[PDB]
Amino acid sequence: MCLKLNLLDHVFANPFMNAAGVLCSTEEDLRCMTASSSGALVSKSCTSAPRDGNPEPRYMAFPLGSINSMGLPNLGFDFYLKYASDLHDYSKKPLFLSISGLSVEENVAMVRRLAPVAQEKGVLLELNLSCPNVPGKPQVAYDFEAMRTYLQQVSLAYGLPFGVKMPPYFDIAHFDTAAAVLNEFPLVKFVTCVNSVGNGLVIDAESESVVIKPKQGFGGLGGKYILPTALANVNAFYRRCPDKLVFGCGGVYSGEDAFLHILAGASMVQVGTALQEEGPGIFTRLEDELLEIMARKGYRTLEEFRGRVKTIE
Amino acid sequence: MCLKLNLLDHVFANPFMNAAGVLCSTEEDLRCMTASSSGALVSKSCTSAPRDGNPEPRYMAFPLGSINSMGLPNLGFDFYLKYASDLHDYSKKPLFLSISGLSVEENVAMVRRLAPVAQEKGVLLELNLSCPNVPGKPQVAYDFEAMRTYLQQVSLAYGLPFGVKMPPYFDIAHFDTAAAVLNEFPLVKFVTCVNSVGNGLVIDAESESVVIKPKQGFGGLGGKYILPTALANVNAFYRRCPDKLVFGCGGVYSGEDAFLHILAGASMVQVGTALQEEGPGIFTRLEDELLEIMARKGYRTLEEFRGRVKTIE
Ligand SMILES: Cc1cc2nc3c(=O)[nH]c(=O)nc-3n(C[C@H](O)[C@H](O)[C@H](O)COP(=O)(O)O)c2cc1C
Ligand SMILES: Cc1cc2nc3c(=O)[nH]c(=O)nc-3n(C[C@H](O)[C@H](O)[C@H](O)COP(=O)(O)O)c2cc1C
Ligand SMILES: O=C(O)c1[nH]c(=O)[nH]c(=O)c1CCc1ccccc1C(F)(F)F
Ligand SMILES: O=C(O)c1[nH]c(=O)[nH]c(=O)c1CCc1ccccc1C(F)(F)F
Repeated sequence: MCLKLNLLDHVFANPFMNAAGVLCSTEEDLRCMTASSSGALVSKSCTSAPRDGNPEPRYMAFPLGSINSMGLPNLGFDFYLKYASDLHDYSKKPLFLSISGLSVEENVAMVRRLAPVAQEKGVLLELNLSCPNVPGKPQVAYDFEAMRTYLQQVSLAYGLPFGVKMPPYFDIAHFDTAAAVLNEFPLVKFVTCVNSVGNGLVIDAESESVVIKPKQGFGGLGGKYILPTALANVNAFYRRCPDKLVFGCGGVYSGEDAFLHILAGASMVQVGTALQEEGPGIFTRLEDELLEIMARKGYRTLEEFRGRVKTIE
Repeated sequence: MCLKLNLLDHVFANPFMNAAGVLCSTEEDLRCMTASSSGALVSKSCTSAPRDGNPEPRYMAFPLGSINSMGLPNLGFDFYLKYASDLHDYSKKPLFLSISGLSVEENVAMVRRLAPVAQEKGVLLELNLSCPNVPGKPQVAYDFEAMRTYLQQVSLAYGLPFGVKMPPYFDIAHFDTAAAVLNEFPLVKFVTCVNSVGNGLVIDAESESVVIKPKQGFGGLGGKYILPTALANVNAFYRRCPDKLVFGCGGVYSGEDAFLHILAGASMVQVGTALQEEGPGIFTRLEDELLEIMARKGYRTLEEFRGRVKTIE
């Protein structure tokens, strides 16, 4: 019994990888992720130009999860592109490169340059749709008309299979609408569910203060707080997008959590907050735990239970 | 040192009450909440006609919280109106009556008949804007033009101060819009943040099954899952609605959680999942734990720290 799988025409030793933004910003981080037992890795979402990001403290963690308003600190697209092109060892595992431009034009300019490296090396694009929008408007993935424009422009500019990172939704009509938009794009072959649960607020009772500095303490939530939300989105998309893959992300701390995501429909399982907290050693433990649950259940393959969550009557 | 508050022309011994839907369906429930040490009570959100609600299991609870898709089982408006006009003992504590009609007109007919009882007995209206829209559209409070319509018509029809129960939002543009809408209506004197976090999905690893029956296992989340989300919404609306009160609801299990809510801006503090799980004895413990925190910090009243959460710079 081993967890290897094949998707998007790549081979993966197991279904685990980091979540975009965790342990993937610098060359040192990417080498450390490559050296881990993860099945794959994804680089920090990038902009055309480097960014310092928001003032610190900008990330904090707690027993039940984490909050962040990092502000997209990153080395810039030229760095991640050079990483994909010249530095990454594709014999070790596949690489996803995440992009999140400030505008549709910025996104188009980066994907045009990425396309030739994706052909030459097999680096895979994850487009981060939790990106800023026009004035007055929510993030792009919560504005379905902007999301349709961005995906049209990117599909045309890029021309190759890619995936999208989605924020969580909380209403069934939204699931219906969001999946219908994504289903208009045959190049979108995977959907990752979910990004951080937006704009929560952690307050420390002793100091009577918020715990991160930007945005008056508001920031995205990850970890145990968000698992049932993450499983919902995974399963909603799995059901509505039968010709695409779904990657789960949200609240993975154990092989059991991972098991649940795969039952919900996940092909790959991303780890954010728990990886931030525990370090890359976590991938050996998650593999071991997930194999142990499978043995106890008599499952030999992931395919045997992926997406087979049971409903009641 | 005291928990007393005076608001909306009523006097409350302390800020605690049940969350709508918990321990408030039946005359027996309402008499039990009345008997409790809560500073107030609210009745189950009602429709004109009684409802059986969804098939069971439709609520489950776990260490970090709860999921429900109850389908608004309730005894009908005539019953809650009779409880408010003839049965409730107002010398014990104040009463909120929650309504959630399936259309603007069903809300209008109910508030027209509540008005004289509100004037004569002092019952306070909480309008639950998480009611379904036309199916296939999101819930009313996630459709800002529908929410506006409902509030115009209910304001005209009722003509007395009332409050609104809001779902959580996750995007600053949403906070901005939702508050602007509410700020159009001077009779909306209190905003309760938040209802359950919509359409999560709990999966049981052993059985490989969702844990509630309706909606293929999708339901609203409460409890520890949702505290930072609830704090964010309380503070967002506190900061955007300076002429309105904010009541806090979500994730309260302790006097410390109540303290955080209050710091965020909460006036009243509602207790759902933890009350469902622990029973009405929770109110004495909450009061004792909140008083202990206040004593240790030197606070004598709630207004000394309400809304005084600190930001960093
Ligand atoms: C410090 C930090 C930085 C992140 N940066 C990104 C990013 O650059 N792009 C992105 O798509 N998601 C980003 N995320 C979101 C995660 O990729 C993931 O969607 C989220 O944390 C929920 O997964 P978790 O519960 O395992 O944390 C970030 C998360 C954290 C905690
Ligand atoms: C079984 C159940 C029934 C509920 N019914 C109602 C309802 O009728 N009206 C309403 O406004 N909120 C309803 N809610 C939401 C709660 O009032 C509350 O907003 C939510 O559970 C979050 O608080 P908590 O974290 O303390 O549970 C219900 C919650 C539960 C768990
Ligand atoms: O860098 C982040 O703060 C971040 N944190 C998350 O939990 N998820 C994310 O997707 C991101 C980056 C979001 C983003 C994307 C594009 C431009 C700007 C930003 C922002 F960080 F500034 F918000
Ligand atoms: O009764 C519920 O299912 C319920 N659960 C919550 O956590 N919050 C709620 O507001 C509700 C009631 C929502 C509602 C409102 C009006 C008509 C119908 C309903 C619905 F339950 F059928 F969705």
